[PDB]
Amino acid sequence: AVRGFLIVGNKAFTQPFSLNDLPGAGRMDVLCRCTSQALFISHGIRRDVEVYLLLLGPPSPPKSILIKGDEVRRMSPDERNVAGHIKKALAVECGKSWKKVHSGVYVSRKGLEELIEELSEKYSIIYLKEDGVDISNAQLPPNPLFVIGDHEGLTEEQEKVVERYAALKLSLSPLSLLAEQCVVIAHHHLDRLQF
Amino acid sequence: AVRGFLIVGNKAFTQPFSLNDLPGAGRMDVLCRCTSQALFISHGIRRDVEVYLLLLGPPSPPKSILIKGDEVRRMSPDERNVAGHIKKALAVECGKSWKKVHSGVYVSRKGLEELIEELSEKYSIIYLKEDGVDISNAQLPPNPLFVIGDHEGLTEEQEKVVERYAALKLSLSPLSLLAEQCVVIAHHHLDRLQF
Repeated sequence: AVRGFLIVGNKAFTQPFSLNDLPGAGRMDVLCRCTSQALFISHGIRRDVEVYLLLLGPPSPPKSILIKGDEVRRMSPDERNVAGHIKKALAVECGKSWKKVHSGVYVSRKGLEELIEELSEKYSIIYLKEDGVDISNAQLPPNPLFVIGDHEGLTEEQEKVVERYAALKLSLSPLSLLAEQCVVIAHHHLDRLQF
Repeated sequence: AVRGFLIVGNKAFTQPFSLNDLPGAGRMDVLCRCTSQALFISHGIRRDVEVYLLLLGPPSPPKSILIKGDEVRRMSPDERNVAGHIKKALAVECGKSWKKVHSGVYVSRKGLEELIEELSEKYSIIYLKEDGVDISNAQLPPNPLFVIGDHEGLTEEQEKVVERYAALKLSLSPLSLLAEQCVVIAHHHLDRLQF
């Protein structure tokens, strides 16, 4: 059983930015919170988790970041710490394939379609949206990857791409929630089944 | 129907602090994350929510902060923004009575005993802890206040204070979660009943 998350940051900056203004770097703060809630519990990191971030803001999009839970060595749940990792990744020259930035953090210039095609080899892709099938009326696959939009949500064209690969489109709440809330609630559903 | 959260920051600083190091201000970042997750959803602020933060760290404890979802303006879900509200509150001279800092944000020198006593007039107090009964084995009231410990949890003495007033002690997950994850899951339980 592995668990994955893909968070799509349409405005998120694609070069180093100020750690003192996360919302100013194309709402990088959203991506920080999703990463933190995907990885951390009280005793430490979920070692079966991977977090994939797609950053489509200026000035050099696309960039993708992979944070591998079983490989991270120095990370804490606060936004500034997570942003420091992202900032380092955005400084690195890279191509189409994953390039290691430091322990458990990789970067590449993969866009949405390349990334979703690759992930579908490892994960069953689940698109989380408010109007999906209720998650409790659904049978979850063993290796879910949850695709989640940012503070604005996926664009129409991006949804068409995701839905080409998505095994399920699922709702987790009667309300429209923050991206990182969907992360927490997804993990909760899975923890109930597992533990 | 109203919803309340009391987050107990046993180490959290009680005077203005540096905004670049939220964990270093006695795990102030935990308090910021819980406040954000208590208040925000994708459309904005939940107007039936109050967040109470109890800060017991140096140099001048106790101090407590009330943020009223129905009144607060100019708040955003990122930690640094919430930190900025707290830092303003921590600068205000106050006594035991709630003193207004700015719209929807009040500060006082109430400790745990005083807060619990006051809160018990408006809310049914629920203590969230990993070893309580599962939230599914309980009927929640229409006016829950959820008491949640910080990074390290409530002391035996503080638990004694809370149990004098608490209706229920409930677990919401088979794992030990971050404090703000408890906030999200508590909201999710209530949302599913309400909406």
